Amino acid sequence: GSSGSSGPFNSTFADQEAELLGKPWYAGACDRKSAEEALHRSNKDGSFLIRKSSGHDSKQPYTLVAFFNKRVYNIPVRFIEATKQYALGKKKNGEEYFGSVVEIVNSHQHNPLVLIDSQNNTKDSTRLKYAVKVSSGPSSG
Repeated sequence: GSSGSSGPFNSTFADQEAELLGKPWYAGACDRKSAEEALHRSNKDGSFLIRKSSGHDSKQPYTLVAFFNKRVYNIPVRFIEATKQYALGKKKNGEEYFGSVVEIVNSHQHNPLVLIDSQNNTKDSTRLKYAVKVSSGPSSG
């Protein structure tokens, strides 16, 4: 947007990717559907996986997907450039401000992440315990 612009001129997020590639939870640029599948197949309330947002995204760099008892919750991981921090879901009257995406997982690992499904009002949090990363494979087709 204001800072971002055509060309690699501004490649802030990229740097973060370096510390994301390889992670057993980093779904990468894998199809959204696949992300859910890999989760539904797990069947272990607590699994998670970060899936890179659409191409040329700023406000929404990545998105966290915490799998629950036969359920899938994909919360948007907005990035407050103002302070270069990260947050979960839309803005709130005192949302949590992290330094990076990895932190959201590290801190969560121990701290519970309330899953307030706007649609299904069900207060049920869970501390990241499992890491299910989706993968298509080398064979394209």
